[PDB]
Amino acid sequence: ATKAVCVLKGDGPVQGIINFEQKESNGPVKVWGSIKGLTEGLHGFHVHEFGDNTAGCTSAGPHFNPLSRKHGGPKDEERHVGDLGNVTADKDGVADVSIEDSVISLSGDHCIIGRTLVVHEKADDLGKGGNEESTKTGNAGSRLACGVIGIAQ
Amino acid sequence: ATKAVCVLKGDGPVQGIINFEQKESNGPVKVWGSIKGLTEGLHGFHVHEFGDNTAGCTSAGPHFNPLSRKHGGPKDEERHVGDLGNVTADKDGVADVSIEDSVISLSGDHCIIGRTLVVHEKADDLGKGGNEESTKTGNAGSRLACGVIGIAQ
Repeated sequence: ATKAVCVLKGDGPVQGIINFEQKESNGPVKVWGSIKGLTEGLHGFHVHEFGDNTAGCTSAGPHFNPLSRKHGGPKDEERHVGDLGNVTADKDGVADVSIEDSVISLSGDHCIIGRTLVVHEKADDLGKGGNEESTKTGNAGSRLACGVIGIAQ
Repeated sequence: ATKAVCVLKGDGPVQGIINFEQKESNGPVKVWGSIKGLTEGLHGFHVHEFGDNTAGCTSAGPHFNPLSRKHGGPKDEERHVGDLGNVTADKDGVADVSIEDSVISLSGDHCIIGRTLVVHEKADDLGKGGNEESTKTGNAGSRLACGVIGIAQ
């Protein structure tokens, strides 16, 4: 109900721990932790629809988008619920993740508990990449690491 | 007809996939799948409280026991919510799993979405093992594999 955690793993060296915390049922979720094993630069950071890892990260399915809008960035009006933008890996990289968000929730309808958090191959282009798949997914590439979002102590 | 799914993994060689389905919001949860990597015979099979995999299966914490009951078998009135009994490995180390259960839920106070399913080292003795531990954990021993229970297609 108020604190959640995701452990990120996949086929290569990308791994990390992401914590979620919601002080109040209608306020923002704080999101923090870190990821290592990343190429330097920007990586897409999304909640996808299914907490399903039967066949790797791909079974998590598409972006979590229960309001059925177009893909944008976290500060856009038009975005998926799961559009948490990009995280920035440093040169050792290492992304230190520190985010607040008012669309995702740990309770109710937009609830992300039991869904999959994914860190992608390249930058999320945020709807502004000028082709079809940019408006659907932001061309962030392949799924380097994922993890089902679970109830934390 | 809301569905969930769990992929089990641990430090050893046990692996499998478990599905849950609760076709109507009040009544039973079907649970089926398969698990390999086991020793012949009986293994404790439980829902633990936290969907927290940050230190492996240890971080899932204790049995999910929102009503503070004593450990028992899935057929008892006196049982943890998480008490699903034992699954059974044949001689090749394979468990076919076809429980149906009416204490766990995919909604409400007994919701197990985003918590952790664990398969144990030893048989669960169902609280009839005659020591203090039989009645806290069933003496099922080590956590061989676990995963977070997530939302499925």
